[PDB]
Amino acid sequence: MALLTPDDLININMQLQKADSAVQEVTGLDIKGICKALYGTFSSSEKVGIVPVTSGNGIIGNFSASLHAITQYFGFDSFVTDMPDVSGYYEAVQNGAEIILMADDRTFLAHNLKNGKMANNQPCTGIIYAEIASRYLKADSKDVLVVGLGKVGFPGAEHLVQKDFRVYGYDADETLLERATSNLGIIPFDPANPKKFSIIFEATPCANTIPEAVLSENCVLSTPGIPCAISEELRDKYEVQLIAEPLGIGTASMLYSVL
Ligand SMILES: NC(=O)C1=CN([C@@H]2O[C@H](COP(=O)(O)OP(=O)(O)OC[C@H]3O[C@@H](n4cnc5c(N)ncnc54)[C@H](O)[C@@H]3O)[C@@H](O)[C@H]2O)C=CC1
Ligand SMILES: NCCC[C@@H](N)C(=O)NCCCC[C@H](N)C(=O)O
Ligand SMILES: [Mg+2]
Ligand code: NA
Repeated sequence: MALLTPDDLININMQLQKADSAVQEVTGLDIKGICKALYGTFSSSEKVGIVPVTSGNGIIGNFSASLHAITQYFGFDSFVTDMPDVSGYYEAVQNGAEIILMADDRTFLAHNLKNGKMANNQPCTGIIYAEIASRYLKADSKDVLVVGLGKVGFPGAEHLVQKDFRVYGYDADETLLERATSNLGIIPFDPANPKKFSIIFEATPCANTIPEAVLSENCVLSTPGIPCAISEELRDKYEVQLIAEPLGIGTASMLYSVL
């Protein structure tokens, strides 16, 4: 279970600002602009109730506080309930929450009580990070490499295929790889004979998943994964334009997806 740790969420504002500027530099739009382009929707400072959950491994330090800052950053009227779990859910609804935002170890959801729409963090994160990669201004071809085809990677790959991109996929689990290639029609990437990419989407909980033989100078690496798919040196060597942020972007995707 590759879950957030409290230290991933240290000064979430500075992380989200730098990611926002990176998205601006890469796509020409900010995270808000991406969300608008994706869902055709906009914020109206909605009231979102953040409910801490003690289920499974329990409350993660900085989690509900980071969600508060993220929602505030995107101009939402958010609050964290005093009580957790069902008691916290009750408090949220009582205090006039329009969107409930809550997570256990397997599901992080956003539920708009007004319109009945509900978002899952995994597909929402996959779609937005793939969307950002796809909107790279300085891309010469529609070739996109996807590494990691799990709960985040598969929806992201699907989104790229549906946008008529040439999608190359790899996953260390070949069951998931062969199940992805048949269901999506993606070209199975072979690391034995690689090619260079200008657009790369990685959704893996591991480091060093993107080899040097895959990189081209100024390429885009869009990755929600923790830690970093590429080494510090390989990032400098190829001046890789990096889109990586622990919570805010995927949360923005969830919120705008239910508006
Ligand atoms: N930054 C954000 O906003 C968010 C980040 N995440 C992170 O994204 C990552 C992926 O999440 P999920 O897709 O739910 O996990 P998952 O386990 O469903 O998918 C990960 C996939 O990557 C594959 N993989 C692992 N190591 C690999 C390697 N060395 N080479 C190729 N493939 C490899 C696995 O076989 C698996 O299919 C996790 O690290 C998670 O913490 C998740 C949600 C939001
Ligand atoms: N990466 C974006 C966050 C989704 C997921 N990767 C995760 O860490 N889920 C665990 C969250 C558990 C929250 C906890 N129950 C709390 O309320 O603090
Ligand atoms: Mg994110
Ligand atoms: Na990774």
